[PDB]
Amino acid sequence: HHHHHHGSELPQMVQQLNSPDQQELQSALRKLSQIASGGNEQIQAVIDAGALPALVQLLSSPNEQILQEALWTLGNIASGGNEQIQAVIDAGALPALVQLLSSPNEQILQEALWTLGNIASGGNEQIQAVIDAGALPALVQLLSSPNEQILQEALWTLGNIASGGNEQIQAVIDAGALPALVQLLSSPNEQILQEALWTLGNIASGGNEQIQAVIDAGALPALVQLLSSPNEQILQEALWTLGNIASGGNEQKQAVKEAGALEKLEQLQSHENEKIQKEAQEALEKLQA
Ligand SMILES: [Ca+2]
Ligand SMILES: [Ca+2]
Ligand SMILES: [Ca+2]
Ligand SMILES: [Ca+2]
Repeated sequence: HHHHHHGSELPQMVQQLNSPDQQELQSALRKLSQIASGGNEQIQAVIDAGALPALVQLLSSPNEQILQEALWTLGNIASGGNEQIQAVIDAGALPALVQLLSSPNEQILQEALWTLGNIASGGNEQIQAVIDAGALPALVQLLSSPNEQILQEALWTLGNIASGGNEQIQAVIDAGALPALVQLLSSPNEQILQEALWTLGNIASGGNEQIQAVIDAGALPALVQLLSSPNEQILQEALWTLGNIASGGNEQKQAVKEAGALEKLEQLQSHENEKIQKEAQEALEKLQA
């Protein structure tokens, strides 16, 4: 695409977000979307022309075509810099997004989850905003969803929250994530297993309190069993997750040994796949530190 020195064209587009001509409205919405799918400089032009408050307000539209595109514009803006994410938060996006997590329209629901995930990919300030807006309860509930597509989205958003500081991880734990995540570890669906492990491993990246909650919820037997998975990605993920657990205190280390991990970690050091050899030796190092 093409360079454009954004002048009064943008502000006029933002104003047409109010147009009673839904054709003119949609047209402007699409152009704002396209611009926000560019780099940070383009994203910044959209923010600086005042688009955010009107986009956020469109999240209460009863017109799904408008709503879905505004959500998409917001999600793109939130895929930029932390200060861009923070502009979306300041404009009031979070409560409207959290509301949408109860939508029975799976397209809107996915898009809200996606937008939330992008906001939660920012710094700990952005993550804390998501927690404070009350997103956790809905996210945790979606862990029991029979909808694999919604489930993966929810898992990615929770995983993002769980990659923050220890208190942010602890909020995820306090909202009850762990039992549903532990149960996912018995899924026959390896794609789900991979996604659940990404999220659980982040939780296990916390401090000893957070690690002990993982052990308390029953994670270890399921993890240890996945060290025999024939899928090598899963095998990698479970090593990574166990290593994180292993890096805690003596109490945490002892739990890992009691669950039988030590012997498995040792054999996997010789695995054919180098990525596994490396994850295994690094998990063993953590345990044995
Ligand atoms: Ca409608
Ligand atoms: Ca539906
Ligand atoms: Ca299904
Ligand atoms: Ca399977």
